[PDB]
Amino acid sequence: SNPPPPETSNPNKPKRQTNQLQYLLRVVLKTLWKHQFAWPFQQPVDAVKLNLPDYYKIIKTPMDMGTIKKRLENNYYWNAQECIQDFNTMFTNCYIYNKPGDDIVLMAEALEKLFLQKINELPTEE
Ligand SMILES: CN1C[C@H](CCn2c3c(c4ccccc42)C(=O)NCC3)CC1=O
Repeated sequence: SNPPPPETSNPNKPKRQTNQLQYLLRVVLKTLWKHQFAWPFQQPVDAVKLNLPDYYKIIKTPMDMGTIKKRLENNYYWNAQECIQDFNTMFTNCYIYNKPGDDIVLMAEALEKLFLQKINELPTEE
């Protein structure tokens, strides 16, 4: 079976709307989401349908862009570093779980290149 997804709603978690978080949605998430290699990353890994019974034995902090998109749209975060960490966890999980050089790793690398480019120009806090 699959685990429950990561949390995307929590009324007692303090949160904010900030210009850096707005950039993470409007620039970072949107750029990666529209990419031709986004599809395997647009929702939690479904280890049942994809026949990956060891996935959640190895990956203990799952993360995906569907979860990030919900967190950004629902104003889940306090700061941009929490969201940047989610993206980095997503990429790292893929490199940890998969065999080097597999298609999925090349896909992650292409998305990560764009991510790094956009994060390099994260705007100053207003
Ligand atoms: C973020 N995700 C979603 C992947 C699911 C299974 N899946 C695998 C590959 C792949 C390529 C395209 C689409 C799905 C693919 C692949 O190239 N090698 C084996 C596992 C595993 C992973 O970490």
